[PDB]
Amino acid sequence: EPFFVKFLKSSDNSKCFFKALESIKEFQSEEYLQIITEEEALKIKENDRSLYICDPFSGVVFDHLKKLGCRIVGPQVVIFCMHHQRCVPRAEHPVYNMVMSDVTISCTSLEKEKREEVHKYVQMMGGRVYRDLNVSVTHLIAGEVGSKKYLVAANLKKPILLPSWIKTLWEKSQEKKITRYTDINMEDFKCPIFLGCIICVTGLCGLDRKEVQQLTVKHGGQYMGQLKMNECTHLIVQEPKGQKYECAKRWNVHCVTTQWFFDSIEKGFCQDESIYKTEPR
Repeated sequence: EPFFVKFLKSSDNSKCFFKALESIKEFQSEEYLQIITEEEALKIKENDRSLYICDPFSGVVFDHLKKLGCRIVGPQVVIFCMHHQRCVPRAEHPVYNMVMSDVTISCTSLEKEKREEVHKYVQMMGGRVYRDLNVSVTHLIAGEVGSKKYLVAANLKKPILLPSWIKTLWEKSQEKKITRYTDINMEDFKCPIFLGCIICVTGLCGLDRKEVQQLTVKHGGQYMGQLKMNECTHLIVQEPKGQKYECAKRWNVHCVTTQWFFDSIEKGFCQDESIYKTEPR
């Protein structure tokens, strides 16, 4: 169980850094423990394959150690591992803490930029990233609804959460409020059933029209009174006929039956449009 470590001592550090120094001393002999001055650290030109520990993941020294490929982890990682009696992680990427330690996420319907931001957070918290979905994926970060991946996840009945969940976990992490992803409520971050949809309706009685209107707003979607191109995503129609229908069909907009809208709210996620196509043929 012993492992070779190097602590980096600066002036600013630290609250946890010193909890770590001690925690390790009670765990193993100093033979495995080295303490490095920022000067000493900068001289290193080779990856010892040792374990380096830095409290601030931003700094001239950090950048150097990271560029080399060294294994860097935050003090909170050591404390976490010591207390849970589980081995420290191998740091292909620097791991600041273990809040997200046993979780493996996936992403869909996110701006490439947003995706990368989430990945950096998940990685720095002891989590992994799995683009393709299989048994091992535990959570799906979704920016919107509709993709195949989104549908496969909903079928496997896996938690479909917003990027805010990750941002929250991270932010509540720096600030000493939380130590585990389970400490907050996933429920409050569920991806709205119609998030991303812009729904229009036709041929429904005023009562029904007003119902889908407020149910849409209640589930993250946007309601539009009229069908405008480059603005409407779904047009709820019962049958393949009418001037409005033919126009939506012309714009390549989804024409679906009410069955789609209400089954979505029933099942708890946005249904596949192919199953509810207004047009049979």
